[PDB]
Parts: sequence; C-alpha cells; structure tokens
Amino acid sequence: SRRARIERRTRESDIVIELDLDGTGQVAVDTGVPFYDHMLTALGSHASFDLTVRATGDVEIEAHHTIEDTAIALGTALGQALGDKRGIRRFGDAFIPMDETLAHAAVDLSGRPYCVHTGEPDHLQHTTIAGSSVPYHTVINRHVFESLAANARIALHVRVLYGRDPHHITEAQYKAVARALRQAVEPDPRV
Amino acid sequence: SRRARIERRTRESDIVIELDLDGTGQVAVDTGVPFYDHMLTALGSHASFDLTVRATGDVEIEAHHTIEDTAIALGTALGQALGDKRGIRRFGDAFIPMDETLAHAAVDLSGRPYCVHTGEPDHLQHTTIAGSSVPYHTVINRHVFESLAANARIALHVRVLYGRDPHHITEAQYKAVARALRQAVEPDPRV
Amino acid sequence: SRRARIERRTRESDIVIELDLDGTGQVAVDTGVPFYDHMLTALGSHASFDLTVRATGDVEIEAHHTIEDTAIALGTALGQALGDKRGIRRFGDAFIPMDETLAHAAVDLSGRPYCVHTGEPDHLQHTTIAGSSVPYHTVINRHVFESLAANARIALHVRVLYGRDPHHITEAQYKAVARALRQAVEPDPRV
Amino acid sequence: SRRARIERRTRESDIVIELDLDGTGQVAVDTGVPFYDHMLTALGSHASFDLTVRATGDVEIEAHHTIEDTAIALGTALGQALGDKRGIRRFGDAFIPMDETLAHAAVDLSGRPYCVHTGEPDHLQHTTIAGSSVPYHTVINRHVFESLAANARIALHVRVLYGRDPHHITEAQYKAVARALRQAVEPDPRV
Amino acid sequence: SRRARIERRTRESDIVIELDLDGTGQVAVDTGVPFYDHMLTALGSHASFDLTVRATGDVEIEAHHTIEDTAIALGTALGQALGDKRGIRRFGDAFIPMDETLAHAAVDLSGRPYCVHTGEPDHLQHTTIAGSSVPYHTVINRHVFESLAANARIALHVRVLYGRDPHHITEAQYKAVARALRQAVEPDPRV
Amino acid sequence: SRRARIERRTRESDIVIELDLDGTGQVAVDTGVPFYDHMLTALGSHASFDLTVRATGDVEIEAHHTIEDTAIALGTALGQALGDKRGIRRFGDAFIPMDETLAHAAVDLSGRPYCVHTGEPDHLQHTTIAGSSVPYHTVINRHVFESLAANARIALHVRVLYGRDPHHITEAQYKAVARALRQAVEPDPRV
Ligand SMILES: N[C@@H](Cc1nnc[nH]1)C(=O)O
Ligand SMILES: N[C@@H](Cc1nnc[nH]1)C(=O)O
Ligand SMILES: N[C@@H](Cc1nnc[nH]1)C(=O)O
Ligand SMILES: N[C@@H](Cc1nnc[nH]1)C(=O)O
Ligand SMILES: N[C@@H](Cc1nnc[nH]1)C(=O)O
Ligand SMILES: N[C@@H](Cc1nnc[nH]1)C(=O)O
Ligand SMILES: [Cl-]
Ligand SMILES: [Cl-]
Ligand SMILES: [Mn+2]
Ligand SMILES: [Mn+2]
Ligand SMILES: [Mn+2]
Ligand SMILES: [Mn+2]
Ligand SMILES: [Mn+2]
Ligand SMILES: [Mn+2]
Ligand SMILES: [Mn+2]
Ligand SMILES: [Mn+2]
Ligand SMILES: [Mn+2]
Ligand SMILES: [Mn+2]
Ligand SMILES: [Mn+2]
Ligand SMILES: [Mn+2]
Repeated sequence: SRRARIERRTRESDIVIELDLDGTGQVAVDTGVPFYDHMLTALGSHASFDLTVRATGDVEIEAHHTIEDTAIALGTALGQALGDKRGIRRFGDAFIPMDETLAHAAVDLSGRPYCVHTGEPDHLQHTTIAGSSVPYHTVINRHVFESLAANARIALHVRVLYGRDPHHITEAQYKAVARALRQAVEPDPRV
Repeated sequence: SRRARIERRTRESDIVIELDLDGTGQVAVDTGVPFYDHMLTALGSHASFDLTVRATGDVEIEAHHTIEDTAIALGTALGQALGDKRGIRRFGDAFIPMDETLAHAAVDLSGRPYCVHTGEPDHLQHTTIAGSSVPYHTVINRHVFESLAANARIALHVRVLYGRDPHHITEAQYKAVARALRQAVEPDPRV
Repeated sequence: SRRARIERRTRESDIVIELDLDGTGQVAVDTGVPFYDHMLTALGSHASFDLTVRATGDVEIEAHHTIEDTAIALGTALGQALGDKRGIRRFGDAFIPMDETLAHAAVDLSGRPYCVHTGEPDHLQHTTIAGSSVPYHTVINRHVFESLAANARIALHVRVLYGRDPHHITEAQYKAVARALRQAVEPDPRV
Repeated sequence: SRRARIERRTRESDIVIELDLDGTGQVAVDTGVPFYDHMLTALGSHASFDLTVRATGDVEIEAHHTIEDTAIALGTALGQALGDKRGIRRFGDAFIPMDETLAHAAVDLSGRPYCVHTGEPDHLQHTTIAGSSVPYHTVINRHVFESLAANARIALHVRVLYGRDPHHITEAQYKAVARALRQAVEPDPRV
Repeated sequence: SRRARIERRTRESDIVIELDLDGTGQVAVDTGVPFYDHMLTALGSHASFDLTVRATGDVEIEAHHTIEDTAIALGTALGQALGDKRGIRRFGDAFIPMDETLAHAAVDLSGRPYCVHTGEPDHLQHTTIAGSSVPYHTVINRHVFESLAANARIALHVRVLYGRDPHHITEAQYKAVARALRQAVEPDPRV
Repeated sequence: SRRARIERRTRESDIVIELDLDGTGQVAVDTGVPFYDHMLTALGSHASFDLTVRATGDVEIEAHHTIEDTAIALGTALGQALGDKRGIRRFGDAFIPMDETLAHAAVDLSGRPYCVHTGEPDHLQHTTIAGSSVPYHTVINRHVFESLAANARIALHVRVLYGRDPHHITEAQYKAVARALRQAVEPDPRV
C-alpha cells in the first residue's frame, strides 16, 4: 500500500493531495489554474497514479504561489508514498514525442533532492498560455520540477531535445516526468 | 488479433503487405531493391512482427517509387493492425549501437502523423549503397520514415547521435524504429 | 545457467572472476584499488549479477595494470557466461542521474567488440580520486569500458550528457553500463 | 609452422581462408568483389604470406557483409597462425608511396585489439570504385582494418599522410598494413 | 664487447649502471620510483640491452633528482659502451602503437647531443602517475630524454603522434627510444 | 652486378657518372659546386653506393644547370643500374635527425616517376649557402629530388618534419633519400 494524503495550508494557498502510486490513472485535479490542472492530470494519468489534487490560492496575484505550493505538496506526497523504497526499480526514464517536440526525463529515487532542467527554448522564459481563466506562465515549468524533486527528495532530470509549440513543449515534459516516475516506482522483480 | 493485409496498386508499383503485430519475427521481404529488403527484414524482425512484403515497381527509373509506395502501404498496414489502440503502451523508444554508430527512435502512437529525423551525417544525402542489383540511395531514409509515420498516423522521431558507415547508420535507424514500435504496440499491463 | 569463472595471471597481476548473469546483486570485489572496488561493486549490483573479483597486482607502479587486467578478465567472463546468447533481449540501455550528472549507456551483445565513449569533461583526463590507499586516475575510465567491450565482444556506448563531480561522473557511467547490461542479458519473452 | 585454415559461415556469407605466415606471396583471392580481391591480393603478396581466400556472400545487397566477414575471418586466421608469438619481432611499420599518395601503418602484435585509422581525405567516406562487377565503397576501408585488428587481437594504426586518387589511397593503405605485418611477424634473431 | 659500468654519487642520489649493448633483455631496475623502474625496464628490454640500474636518492623531496641522475648516468654508460662507434648502423627509428597512442623515436649516434621532444598532449605537463610508493610526474619525460641524449652525446628525437592515456603515452615513448637505439647500435653489415 | 656509367653532354654541362648499387661508400664527387659535391657525397656514402661524379658546367650563370643535369644523369644511372629490379626490397624509408632538424624519405622503385617534397620551411625558397666558390641556392633541393625521381623512374617522397638551419635541413634530406634508396635496392631474402 503506497498512498499519502498531504494537506498544506499557507497564507497564500490551501492544498489537499491524495496520491496512490499503484493506481490506474484515476485522476481529478482542480487548482484554479486550468492549464496547470491539465498538466497535473497528464502527470497523474501517464504515471498510472491515482491522484486527487484540490488547491485554492491567491490567483488574483497570479498562478505562481498556487502552482509552486501544489508541486511542493505533491512532491511531499510522492516522497511519503514511496516510504522506504524497498524492492523498487528506483531508476526510470522516458522519451515523449509530441508532434514536433521531443522531451525526456530520467529519475533516480536516491533520497537526495536534485533537479537539472535543460534544453527548453528561451522564449519559454516569457511565454504565457492564456485562455478564459487564470493564465499559466511557462517560466514556472522549471520551478514545478525543482519543487517536485526537492520535496519528494529524488533526482529528476528533464530535457527538451527540441520543439517549438509552448504547449507541446510543456506537456511533453510533464508526460516524460510522469512516465519516468511510473518506471522508477514499479516493483523490481529481481530486488 | 492485430493483423492487416494491404494491397496498393499504382501506375508505378504493385504492393502486398501482410502484417501481424503480435508475431515472432517471421519475415519475408521482396521489393526488387535488395538493400531495402534487408532494411525491412530488420525492421520486421526487430519489431517482433510477422511481416510479408511483396512489391514490384519501376526500378528501371530507380528505387524511389517502389521504396516510397512500400513504406506508404506498410504504414497503412500498421495503422490498420493497431485498430483502436486500446490497452497498449503507446510510447516506445530504443537505442541501437551498431559498431561506431549510435541511433535512437521514439514513437507516440498518437493518431496524428509527425516525423522528425535528425543527426544523419550530410554525406547520406548523396550516398549510394550499390551491389549487383538495383541500388539504394540513402537520401531516401528520411522519406521512408516520413511515409511510415504519415500513413500509420503516429509520431516517429528518429535520431542519429553519431556514426560514419552509411550501411551502419541506415540499418541502426531501421532497427531503432523497429524496437521503438515493438515497445509501443505491446499491451500495457496497467491500462 | 549463465556462469563463468576466469583466472588470469600475468607478470603484472593475478585475477580471479566468478560471475553469474542471473544473480541478485551478491557482489564481493577486492582489487587493492578501493575506488575501483567501489565501481565494480556498483557495476555488479546494478547489473543484478552475482560477482566475486579478487585481484592483486603491481600497485606500487600505479593502479593501471591491475585495473585493465581485471576489466579484461571480467569482459572475458561476461562473454563466456553469455554463451550462444540464444533468446535474450540483446539490446539494453540506461540513463543514470547522479545529482548534477547524467550518464547513459547502450549495449548491443553483437559478438563484435566496439566501444564509443563520449562527453566526459576534459578535466577527467587528469583527475585523481585519492584516499588513504592506492588512488584511481579517472583517465582510466575509458580504458575500463574499452577492455570490457573488447573481451566480452559486445558494442558498448557510454556517454556523459553533463556533470561536474568526477566521482559522480565516474560512478554514473559504471552504473549506466551495469543497467544497460542487465537489460540486454535478460531473456526476451518473444524470442 | 604458422598456418591456419578458418571457415566462417553466416546467413550473409560463406568464407574459407588458408593462411601461411611464412609464405612467399602465393596468393589467390576470390570474394565476388573484384576491387576487394585486388586489395587482399596486395595484402597477401606484400606481407609475403601464402593466402587463399574464397568468399561468397550477399552482394545483391552490396559488398559490405562479404567484405567485413572476410576481414573478420582473415583476422581470426592471422591471430590463430601467430599462436603464442614467441620469438617474433612483434612491432612492424611501413611507409608506402603510391604516386601522389603516401600511407603508413604500424603494428604491435600485443594480443589486445585496437585500431586507429587517420588522415584519409573526407571524400573517401562516400567514394565508390566501380567496374563491370560488384563495386567497392571506400568508406569500408576503415571497417576492414578494424575487423582485422579486432579478430587478430593486434594494435593496427593506419595513416594516410596525404593523397588524392581513391584507388592509390586505398591500395597504399592495404600495402602498408601488409608490409608492417610482414616485419612484425618475422622471427627476431635476438629474442 | 660493448659494456660500461658507471657509478655516479651526488649529494642527492647514488647510482650504479651496468650496461651491455649486445644483450638479450636481461634487465633489473631499482630506483625507489616504481613507475620509472617500469619505464627503464621497458627501455632495457626493448633495446635488447642487458641492463642493471640501482639508484637511491632523495625521494622524500620527490622523484626528480633520482630520475634525472639515473638518466644522466645511463646516458654516460651508453656513450661509453658505444666507444668509437665503428661499423654500426648509427641511425635507428621505431614506431610504437600502444592501444590509442602512437609514438615514434629517431636517433643519430652523431657524438653531438641534441634532443627534440614534440607532440606530447599538454595535460602531461601536470599529470602524476601515483601508486602505493613514490609517484612519477610525467612532466619529467622530456627531462629524461634530454638527459639521456646530452650524456650519451647523440641526437634523439621523440614524437607522440597522438594518444590519451598518460601511462600509454609515456611507455610508448620509452619503448620507441629503446627500439630506435636497438636499430642504431647494431653492427651494419655493409660498413 | 648493378653498375651503370652515364655520360651526358649538353650545351650547358658535361657529366660523367659511375655508379655501383652494391658498393661500400667509395665516393668521389666534383661538380664545381662544392656544397652540392658535399650533398652528393653524403648521398653516395649513406646509400652505400660506390659513386664517381665528374661534372663541368656553366657556373658563371649559376649552379642550376650543372646541378640539374647532374641529378638527371645520376637518376638515369640509378634506373639503369637497377635493371629489371628482380628480387629487391623495392620499398625503403629512413628518418634522419640532424641536430634540430628531422627529415624523412620514402621510396617505391615502381618504374613510374613521381616526387612529392613537403615541409621545407619557406625561407629555403630564397636561401643561399655561400663559401669561397660557386654558391648553392636551396630552392634547387626540390628540383634535384624531382630530377632524380623522374630519370630513375621511381616514386620519391621527401619530407622535412621540422628544422631551422638550411644546411642541416638540406643535408638531412639528401641523407634520408640516400638511406631510403639503400633499403629499397637491397636484395629481399623472401622474393
Ligand atoms: N510562497 C513562497 C515562495 C514564493 N513566493 N513568491 C514566489 N515564490 C514564499 O512566500 O516565500
Ligand atoms: N509516386 C508519387 C510520389 C513521388 N513520385 N516521384 C517521387 N515521389 C507521385 O507520383 O507523386
Ligand atoms: N599490461 C599490458 C597493457 C599495458 N601495460 N601498461 C599499460 N597498459 C602490457 O604490458 O602491454
Ligand atoms: N553482418 C553483421 C555486421 C553488419 N551487418 N550489416 C553491416 N554490418 C550483422 O549482421 O550484424
Ligand atoms: N640535481 C641537479 C639538477 C636539478 N636539481 N633540481 C632539479 N634539477 C642540481 O642540483 O642542479
Ligand atoms: N637546362 C634545361 C632546363 C633548365 N634551363 N634553365 C633552368 N632549367 C634547359 O635548357 O631547358
Ligand atoms: Cl539522448
Ligand atoms: Cl611520420
Ligand atoms: Mn516561487
Ligand atoms: Mn494539451
Ligand atoms: Mn517521393
Ligand atoms: Mn547489414
Ligand atoms: Mn593499458
Ligand atoms: Mn560513491
Ligand atoms: Mn558492418
Ligand atoms: Mn591497383
Ligand atoms: Mn632537473
Ligand atoms: Mn605499463
Ligand atoms: Mn631547371
Ligand atoms: Mn655538412
């Protein structure tokens, strides 16, 4: 049984995460930031987690505090659900083509936080993905992955090999992180 | 049962493909272009497909029309054999060292055609691999992969990380595409 | 049963290797070069081999002859334990993040020796990792992998994508080679 | 008596080599690739070997598999004929001018395979030498020398100092390798 | 009879050399610097000298004084054993491949000291080869060859054509100097 | 018996050459150009030829016509003395250190004239070596070697690897050509 429920309340946001590592992709995400909900839904589904996230935060300022606090809490939930990590594969990686984009992630569930994020085109440091609700600044992608690795206490390396569309580039990275985790958390039949 | 038989007749060529995704490498290829037969035999075997290809075409002009038409028909056969794609891994990738060459392919069985082919040394845009029969112009490698992805309706990304011999460089790419497909078409035990 | 015992005596060193490909990481290494013992222990464990190495050699000169002779003998033991290679996956690869470092290895158990080692920062050609016993010159990493591939008769491609600490850079490569071998030697359920 | 007979049958080719190191240049070569026959005849004659090679292979694809398999088998025959290498010169080198070309080879019969091939003009990576039979792609020169060194288990270093004509450049290298071997295999009157 | 015994005592070191040019490789070297003993043992053996060297010196400072004084004394012993040089080949050269390294030396026994040492990679000016005893700084290679040429009163040209491992690069040069001397000191059957 | 006597009379010069390939260095040269006499005396001695050259020519103009005509006649004498070339080594090369200079020559007694002369420092295209008699312009070195190769009908490749003094640079090349010829003309005990 590899489950964790994390509640995180700050002046800026209120988060509840329920996570099961051995899920089948039963995912419900609601953070008030719909493009981030979309990315975390991709992450939960492609990782084959069961995952509920409910977050409310100060989106009148912008999405950053809610996005970061949610990734902190999700990271904590992952590190708590992994427990002593006995018997698992520990290493995982995945390539994700998404039309013109190719992204990759590799993970070591080592207990030492580390994140290296490389290759994202420079226009992503000032791109906004905007719809009819609160927008998502793609500069935050790096912060999401760093907050995840820091609080799960894992090494997470995320690379964009190439790509052009900012939604494809973002979504392929969240998917790659998701499939890398899925491989690394699985029981290893030889250990 | 994941099988397709495709017949494609044009003014330029006559093709029959019989494909089974759940094969054991039972492969017979005859296109009149023996180096291409060799590459498609590698592709069928390393993908663990059962695959028969019989093609006749206008090789007095050169191999291009037969090669492209065969890849179009093979692509169509793959997309037809995959059917609704329920329950499969969907993503697959593979590295293939071949002496000095290292190639890689990643696939997303997404239903949207896309191909990105990168890294092949520039001398491959005018190299000929010639024996005692119809020769094979390595410039056509890109067209084969694009025609495969376009007609199977999948994302296919093929990279040459490095290499020198044009037969190794070509053959390592066909093998990589083959092993990437093999992983992506397999049933996924968690979906 | 995929086991080999190799004894190799030269003027410079005396080596005994006992290797089992189908092990569970039962590893004991003693070469007189403690950082190399550490790397070969990583290699045996991450490959899920059972592996005993006992080497004594001319470390008053420096570690090179003992290190190389041991890798030659270990390579021979691998190629002997693999036997006719019937029914195995044959290809294997692995990414290994280790804090700031990311390394990768890909293997083809082809029967033709080949090694390509790329990306290691230039300071590793004159770095020493020194403790209270015989030191380890990281310039030797390349020679270890080449001697392994040459005597097992396999293609081994080892890459450092990036990194800074010489112990992380070294150890991530030995781990990557180890996990790539583990994948490639495994029985392939479809062949 | 320093003789070896090697038979090598693969799906791609059937090879028989009979080699005598202490010959007088009695050489008969028939591989189905007449420019390669010419180069191996040069090699056998300039090395003062007696050498018979008979190879048949899949030249409808192109010459590569027959060429490589023959060099593998010839390498094995050399390493077998050298036996324990007692009493020989061990090191050998030779310069070969051939009109505008100057090539060189150096050998160490060390028991550790190694090949370094440098200086060949870049146009040789896509040059074809074509007559009325199966052609020879000069990109294969490097692969021939590497396969020879790998299977004889010797260090072979081949350099083109300069040159322009691809037949002179190729033939001067095979001659240089041949004369370097001839010197290195000879009995050394002081050991 | 071409023999010399040289004793050289300084405040820093005490050296005894016994040299025979017409030897069979009977070599015993003990200087307190085991990697240097290894190189001088290579030099004596590959030159087909009989050579005893016994040196003790101030290795608490470092190896330099013992290494240089020994090469001075060995040079003097060579120049004394050559005597009037009547009837010898006088010129000698040798290429030495050592895995990835290729080194070369040429000699003229002219009676005028000269040394030109070129091609050694720049990292060798600050590389240490260290084991469990006194280490060897590869910056000293040049000084060894210069001291040898200066005291034997010969022209000695040592080149590294290419290479990477500092032990291979060093050892291939000492071997090349050794085989070049062996050729040059031999009786010339036509003079 | 490998001897030739050549007389060559032109409006510009009168030459007599007597050459024996199987000599012991009995050399007498008198051309009216004393530095050229010195170089041809080096050439005859280091080649172990017996060689008499007596030339008189229009040195009031400068040395060029006498120097070139003598090299033409000497070349003709070499090609005539070699006869059918049966049973000889055919290939020869030699390195010649001369203080700071290192030169090299390689020869193929092929019956096709060819000369490639490379590496000589650019100041040699306008250097004069002057004493109390007729001077020698070092620009002529290339013409001497080309005239030798053209009239003996051999491939001659002469290289200066490095050097500074024009007399050392010149003399080391003539010596290298001489020792390369000496090796190439010798009977080959295996053919
Ligand atoms: N919410 C955290 C971190 C943060 N605040 N603004 C942007 N990032 C804090 O208040 O320090
Ligand atoms: N066969 C197709 C595509 C094609 N024709 N020549 C090269 N490529 C056509 O006729 O358009
Ligand atoms: N031990 C082997 C290889 C080697 N020696 N020094 C460094 N590498 C030999 O003696 O040739
Ligand atoms: N014949 C060998 C090597 C090779 N195949 N194509 C080019 N080189 C094999 O099948 O792996
Ligand atoms: N031993 C000699 C030369 C030397 N001293 N330190 C480094 N080299 C001397 O005392 O001058
Ligand atoms: N002596 C020959 C060649 C020559 N003349 N001046 C420089 N070189 C002739 O008259 O052509
Ligand atoms: Cl990659
Ligand atoms: Cl050279
Ligand atoms: Mn923040
Ligand atoms: Mn989307
Ligand atoms: Mn087309
Ligand atoms: Mn092939
Ligand atoms: Mn070594
Ligand atoms: Mn460690
Ligand atoms: Mn090949
Ligand atoms: Mn020819
Ligand atoms: Mn000093
Ligand atoms: Mn050594
Ligand atoms: Mn002229
Ligand atoms: Mn002089």
